[PDB]
Amino acid sequence: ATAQETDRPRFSFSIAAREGKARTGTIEMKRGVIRTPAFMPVGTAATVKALKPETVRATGADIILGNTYHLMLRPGAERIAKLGGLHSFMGWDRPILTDSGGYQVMSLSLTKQSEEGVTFKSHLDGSRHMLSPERSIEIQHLLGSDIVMAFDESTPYPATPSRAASSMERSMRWAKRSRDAFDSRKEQAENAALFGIQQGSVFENLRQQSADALAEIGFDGYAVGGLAVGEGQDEMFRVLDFSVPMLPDDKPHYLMGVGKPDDIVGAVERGIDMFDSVLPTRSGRNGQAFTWDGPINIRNARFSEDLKPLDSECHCAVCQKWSRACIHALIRAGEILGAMLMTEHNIAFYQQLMQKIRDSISEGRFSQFAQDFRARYFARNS
Amino acid sequence: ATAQETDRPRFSFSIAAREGKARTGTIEMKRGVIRTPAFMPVGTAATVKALKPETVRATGADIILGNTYHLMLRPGAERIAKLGGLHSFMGWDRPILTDSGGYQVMSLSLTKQSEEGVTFKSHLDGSRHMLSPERSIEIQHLLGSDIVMAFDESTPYPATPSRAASSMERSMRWAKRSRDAFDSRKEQAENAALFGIQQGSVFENLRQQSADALAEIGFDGYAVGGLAVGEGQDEMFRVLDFSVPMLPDDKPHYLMGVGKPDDIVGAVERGIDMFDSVLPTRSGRNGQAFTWDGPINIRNARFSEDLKPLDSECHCAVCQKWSRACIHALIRAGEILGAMLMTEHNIAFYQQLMQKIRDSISEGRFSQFAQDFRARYFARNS
Ligand SMILES: [Zn+2]
Ligand SMILES: [Zn+2]
Repeated sequence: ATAQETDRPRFSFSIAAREGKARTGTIEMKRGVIRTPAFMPVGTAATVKALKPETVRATGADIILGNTYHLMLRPGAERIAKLGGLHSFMGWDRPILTDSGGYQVMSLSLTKQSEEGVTFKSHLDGSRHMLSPERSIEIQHLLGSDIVMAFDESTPYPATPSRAASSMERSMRWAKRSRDAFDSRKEQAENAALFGIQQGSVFENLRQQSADALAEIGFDGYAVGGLAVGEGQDEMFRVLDFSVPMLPDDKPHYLMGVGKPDDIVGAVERGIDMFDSVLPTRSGRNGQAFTWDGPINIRNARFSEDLKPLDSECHCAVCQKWSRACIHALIRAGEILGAMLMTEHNIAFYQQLMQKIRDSISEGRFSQFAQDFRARYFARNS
Repeated sequence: ATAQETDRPRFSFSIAAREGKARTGTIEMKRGVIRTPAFMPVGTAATVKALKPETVRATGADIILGNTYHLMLRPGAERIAKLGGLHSFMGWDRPILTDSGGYQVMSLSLTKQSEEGVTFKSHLDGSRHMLSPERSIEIQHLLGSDIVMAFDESTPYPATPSRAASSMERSMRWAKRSRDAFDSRKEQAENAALFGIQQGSVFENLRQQSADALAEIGFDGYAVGGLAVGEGQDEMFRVLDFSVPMLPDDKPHYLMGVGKPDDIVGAVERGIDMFDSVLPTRSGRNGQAFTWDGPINIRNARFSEDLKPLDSECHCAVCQKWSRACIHALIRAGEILGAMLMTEHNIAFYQQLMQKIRDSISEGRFSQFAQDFRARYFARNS
């Protein structure tokens, strides 16, 4: 029997190779295989400005992220389910990870907050919505996503040691509630996976408390929450240094909302397996391209006659055809094609970064790759 | 009082300067002034592939052409009138010339033909339509066009001396009928103009017979028909040599469906004041650009790194920004913007040709311009 004819497991994480704290391997799921370390582009509605799903796939993405908060405001979770689920809605038939909605409640919406959950006003039309461990898992079930995030409590940066601890403890009680809600639905529990989220801010003892609590409940994967919220890379790396080793070794480790290319490399050096970020898309819409020599602003006059591709080594479809000069022309003209090409290149560049990370770990030369990568990225000889 | 506040005449042709048989001047109409010699781009439906009317105007066009045959098949003349007329339909508030429909009947449609008129089947849906001097003028009235073409009979190329003569005589009887139908409608006769069409193929005596007949009826302008239908430039110029002097000197002379840039220059040398052609649009959609060094095929590999504009001297909006290299990229990608840019440039190049013709006649150096133009256009040092 071929691989195509073979039964696919619900969730199987295998580690193929290690170098220090870094790992490379695969997550097998029913909708496909995810190569790790993995970068997940953030999915959106299919507007004139969004890439086609076949384009996103061709950049190398194995899985994309859906924002539960935005999908529950428009067109709503029940509507997405009636349309066949999020995979049908987005035209993406591979795995999808959904966040819980809890972060955007804090950052974008808030009527009531308690141990029960939260009620909040749409930032769009003032309507009231409710989220809780139970409602968040139910909505992610309606979306049909493959990896479900537990609902937790975010504490804004920077947080009092007092605020850090009470928020982490509530998040751990909410993590058990998320577990039980997920397990209550046979359709979800047999076909999807559930990740828990470690909290504790910068405090090693709180982080250990959270890790032990999550490990006692048991999850398919573990995210490190509370980072990439304003703390700077130095602090972020310091927290990762002691937080990641606390999580179960044989499950994936997910750093949510990270990030810049150098953030990703250093986080993999510290044991992270999964990443998401809007940065390649946001940068692409704003005329900024990622390259191995650092970011470039394509509107700069120096690019108007530059016949080289955006990046000298990138093998994305954009760089195999389009010059800096012509992408500069399109962006300066306000032509949507310009932003589309930048965005495709940026997402593909992120995937090629992940592939170089995976390859170098497999070959036992990742520590040297990370050194070579930083020297060149920060030299900015673009 | 300013020019903007002053009464505009129905149709006033003034000749400002002459060099040999060539003339430059103006046609004043109620919807604006037409600089002559004039090139009229052919207008179409507002599809994703059509230029915006403000873009067509900005290329220098003072008047555009509407194809009566196509407009009467879709959406139909009565529909265009209900929508406010052709100017409202097309978003073009300056003068419009409509042809009679008779040429496309021959070339595209034919159920019945007699001295009465013709009945024919749509090449689209088989429906039956009728045209005659009277019906053609009525339809052009429904369209609201500013310059109306008499309905004549085309004889396909090459035509027997027998066919040439009977067709010209019928066309002259149909020219009187067109005159009387036009004059029957106060709204049309007070606000629009009517052109007659000389026929006679290559036979000088037939052409003189036609000219005398048209001059006896009396028209606001006179077209030279029966050319640009396969005869080649040598023959075309030979016929123009004796045909144009037969027409009234103090009225505009219109060569329908011409043509290539060198055709236009030589026809102005022979006394033609007005031109139309689909060539700038057809070429633009097919990846061909007109330049002072001859046409170029932008898909050619030699243009992939050429940072020069399409033409070295053209001051159209495309050439003030876009390189050959980037228009090559767009065309090779099948991006509609590529064809749009080529088409805008081609129409603007035609207008800049007409402006150089007008300027050189005014300065008494048109004969030298025509010599300089041919030497460079045919050398093809692009
Ligand atoms: Zn690229
Ligand atoms: Zn141009």
